[PDB]
Amino acid sequence: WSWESYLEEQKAITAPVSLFQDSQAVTHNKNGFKLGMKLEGIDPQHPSMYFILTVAEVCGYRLRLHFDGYSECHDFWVNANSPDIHPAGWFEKTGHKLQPPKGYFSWSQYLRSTRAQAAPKHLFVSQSHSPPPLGFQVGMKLEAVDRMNPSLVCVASVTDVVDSRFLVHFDNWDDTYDYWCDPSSPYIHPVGWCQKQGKPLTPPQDYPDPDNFCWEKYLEETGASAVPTWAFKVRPPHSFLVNMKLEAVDRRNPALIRVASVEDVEDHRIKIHFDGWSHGYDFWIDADHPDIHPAGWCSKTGHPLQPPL
Repeated sequence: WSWESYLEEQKAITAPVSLFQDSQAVTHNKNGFKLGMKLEGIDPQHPSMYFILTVAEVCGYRLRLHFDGYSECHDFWVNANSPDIHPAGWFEKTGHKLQPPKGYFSWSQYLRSTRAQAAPKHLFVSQSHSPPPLGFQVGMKLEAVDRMNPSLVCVASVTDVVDSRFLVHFDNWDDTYDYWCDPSSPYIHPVGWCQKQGKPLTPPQDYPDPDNFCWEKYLEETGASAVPTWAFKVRPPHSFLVNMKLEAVDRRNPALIRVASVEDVEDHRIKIHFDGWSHGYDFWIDADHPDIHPAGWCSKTGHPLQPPL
């Protein structure tokens, strides 16, 4: 099987590499991560939590990470150029909390009990050594769209700042709805944007008297400031067109990567259809999501590609 034969027998074309983010299109970097190496990283199920993780499998420009002390079912795949992992000893130099390995923390003491080797700092694109997001200070409040319930634009707080990205938290909720983004993010808005727009604003979960919610009183009673309206930047809609073909990680199994087509489009989203497969599997994904790549990515990085059904 080949792209050239398949694009030839199907009369289609691939999304131009220029439609992609550099992080998604980059194929010439070596995955320097080795088996058994220990790093720190965010639980994807809770983007505000930091765990001790161990490389359990490498495949091309991707690695499978294990949750030290917990089950192997919680394992997940990231790219080598992932910004959601950090070098051992990072959580402490930067003021983040680590969740110890089940049953437990000191790294030097851990790397001696485990006889492991920590992944060399130089592998990591993110060590909070870079310029922060402008206008987004921790504790500042904003209005954010719940990506899990898009119609819900809720009262949110900036809870984390790593390098170029901040973490949007939904007040009074846990962090399952929390998400990492940058100023340009299409899903974030400045205080008073909902009222300015006519849309309702979802008060914090169980905010006493959801009927008298007041950004002025709330900001004042929480001791918080609002991210300045000048901080929010515009993200140009992608140039992805329908029928274009790419490679996209399979959701029902993160380990695989498939031949896929742009089913439908928005300004900032993309419908991925897996070729030869049913359409009931099609999914909306963010055009900037790290799990979509140009045709030739899998081949150029040494990751197996799933041909159409």
